[PDB]
Amino acid sequence: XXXXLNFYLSYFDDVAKVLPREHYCFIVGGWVRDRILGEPVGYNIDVDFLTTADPVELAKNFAKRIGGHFFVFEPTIASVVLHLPPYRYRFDFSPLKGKDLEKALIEDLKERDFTANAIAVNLDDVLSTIVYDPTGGIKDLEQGLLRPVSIENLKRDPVRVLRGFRIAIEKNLQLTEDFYEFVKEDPRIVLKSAVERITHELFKIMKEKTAHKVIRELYEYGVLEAIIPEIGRLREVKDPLDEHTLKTLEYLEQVIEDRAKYLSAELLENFGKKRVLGEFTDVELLKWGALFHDIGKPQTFAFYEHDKVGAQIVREIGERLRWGDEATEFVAKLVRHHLRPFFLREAFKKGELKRRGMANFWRECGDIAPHLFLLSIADAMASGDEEEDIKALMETIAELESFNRNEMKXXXXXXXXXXXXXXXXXXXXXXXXXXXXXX
RNA sequence: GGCCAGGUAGCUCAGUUGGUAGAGCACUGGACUGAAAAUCCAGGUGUCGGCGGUUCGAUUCCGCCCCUGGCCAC
Ligand SMILES: [Mg+2]
Repeated sequence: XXXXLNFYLSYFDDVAKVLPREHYCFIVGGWVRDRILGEPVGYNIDVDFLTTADPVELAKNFAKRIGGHFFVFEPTIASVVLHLPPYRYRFDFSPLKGKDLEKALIEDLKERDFTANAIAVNLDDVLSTIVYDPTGGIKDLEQGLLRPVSIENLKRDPVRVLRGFRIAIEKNLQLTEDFYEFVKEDPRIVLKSAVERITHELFKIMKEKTAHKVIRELYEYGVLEAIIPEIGRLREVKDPLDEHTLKTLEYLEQVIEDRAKYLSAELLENFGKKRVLGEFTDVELLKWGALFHDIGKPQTFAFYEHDKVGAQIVREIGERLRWGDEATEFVAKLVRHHLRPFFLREAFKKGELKRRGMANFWRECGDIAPHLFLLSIADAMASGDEEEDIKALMETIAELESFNRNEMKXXXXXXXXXXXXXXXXXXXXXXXXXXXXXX
C-alpha cells in the first residue's frame, strides 16, 4: 500500500505557499509516472493535484501568484493555465475529502483508470519521499506494462480505453491481456463517452510519429471502425484497400521523418505551423488525410469521382466528430485534390505538362501543396510503383516547386481584373479590353 | 482560460471559388365547391448578432467584441 528532488518542480513552492497549514496536497497521476519512467520534462507540463482544501480558492490564488489564468469545470475541479511561447503549463486541482485522509487517498487511487496513473506522492515530501501506489503502478512500470486497475473503472468512463492505447504508444509500454480482452468483448463501448473527448484522444494519438501502428491496433479490434463507420466500408472492395490506407499512413510517417529531403525550403518553411484545435498541427490532419485518402472507393466503382465523394464524406466525419471547420475543411480539401500530383506526373511523363496546368495547380491550392506532395509520395510508396514512376513523380514535384519559386511573382469588373492579372504576367490595354468586352 | 458549433422573415430551415437573399411550410386573398377540406394562381421595406478591415461590390474573406449551447482530472 506504500513504498519508499526527483519529483521537484519550481512551481511546487508556489503551491506550498498557497495551501494552508492544516490542509494537505498530493501530486497524482501522469507527472509522477513521467518522472518514474525517467523521461525528460518536455515543453508541455501537466501537474495533477489532490487537496483537502477548496480547490477553486487554491487554484485562483495559485494563478494569482504565477500570473496565469484560472478556470473551474465539472466533482467540481479547478485548473490553472500558464502559457508563453516556449512552454505550456496546466495545473489541475482536485477535491479530496474524508474522515480518514489516508483511506480517502487510497479510495481515490483505486478509482483511477491505470496502475501507472494511480501513483501519488505527498507534496511535503517533494520539496525537502513516501509514495502511495495501492494499485502497484511502479511494479508495472518496472515491467513496462500498462495495466488497468480494474475493468469496471474502464467501463465507468469508456473514453479511458483510448488513453490506454495512446499512453502505451506515448510512453512506450505494452498493454496487458485483460485490456485487449475487454476491447475484444465490446469495442463499441467507446461510443458511450462524449464525442469531442474521443476526437481529442484520437488527435493526441495522431500527434506522435509512430501513430500508424496505433491506428492498426484500433482498426483490427474494431474500435476505429466503431467510431468511424466509414472506415469499415474499405473492406467491401478487394484491391485489400484498408491495408493500402494503413501502409499509406505508415509510409506517410516514414516520409514525414525524412520530409526535409523531399520538399523544398519554402514549402517546409511554414509546414507544421498551422494550429488546429489550439494544441495540434496540420501534420495530424495530414495523417487523417492519408487514412481518408480514399474513403470514396466503396462509394463509386465499376472510381472516377471518388475523390469528390471522398471530400464530402470527410466533411461529414468532421461535422459528426465536431472537428474545427477549418480542420475538417483542410482534410476534405486534402482528400479532394489527393490524386492531383498523380495526374500532373502522368501529364509530365508524356511531356505534355505546360505552365497552364502548373498555374492552375498553384492557383487552385497552394496552401495544401506540401501536404499534397508528401501524401502523393506516400500513396506512390503504398501502391508499389516502379522506380522510374516514383522518380518521375519527384521530378514533377521538383519542376512544380521550381516553377512557383521563380516564374510566379456585374462580373464586368471581375472579368476585367482577371484578364488584367492574366495579361500582366498601360490603360490603353484596359480600354481595348473594354471595347472587346462590349462585343 | 482554451477549443467547437449555432445567431437569417412569425416559427423552423437552404445560401463550399463573393454578384441584386430565394424555396417549402405557416399567413392572407381569389378561382373552384351547397359548404368545407383538397387542388390551382398571386403576395417579402429581413439594420443576415455588433462594430470595423480587404474588395468595384461581403450572408460568404480577415481582425476585435456580444448572446445561446457543447467539451475541458486520472
Ligand atoms: Mg497530468
